[PDB]
Amino acid sequence: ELRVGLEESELWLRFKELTNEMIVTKNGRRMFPVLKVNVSGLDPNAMYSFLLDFVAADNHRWKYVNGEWVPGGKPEPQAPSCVYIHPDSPNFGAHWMKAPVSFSKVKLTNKLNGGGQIMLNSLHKYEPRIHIVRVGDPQRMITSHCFPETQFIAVTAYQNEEITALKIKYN
Ligand SMILES: C[C@@H](CO)Nc1ncc(Cl)cc1F
Repeated sequence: ELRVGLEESELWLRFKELTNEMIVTKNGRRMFPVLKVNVSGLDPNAMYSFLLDFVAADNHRWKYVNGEWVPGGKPEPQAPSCVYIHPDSPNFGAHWMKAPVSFSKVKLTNKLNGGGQIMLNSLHKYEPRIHIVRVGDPQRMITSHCFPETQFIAVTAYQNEEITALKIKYN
């Protein structure tokens, strides 16, 4: 059976407890924690690409008021569909399964200024999603996994001082 497991799930849960925030900038900002997954049940002999995108969680935006995240108004129109290709792509099943797959280099941005960055709307909540794409497949088989522990609100600046502190503590 294909199994894609979240690495460092208890680290993600420490952030999710506070409501996780990721900074978006013009030139793009790397995530902490980094999304890392373990993989079993691929064909070790087959070739696959790993893709990452971010799914909008809500039909509204958020705002931080009196130390609480609350519904913050109607959403901005959906960010353009940005997909990040894991740089090891394409590679053998054996490659993806021998050690956790790390998306350490993906950058989150609030400006369409290229560089393979992911555009997100500030004060909107997103859920990372990984796609495994089989190479040379006439059926173009794709598998998609979502990671609920990794949900975060995109921000231009940290709202929760506990997130500011946690980001310093664990990074
Ligand atoms: C939070 C802590 C709980 O034992 N777990 C982790 N902490 C930090 C790193 Cl670098 C990775 C982890 F997996």
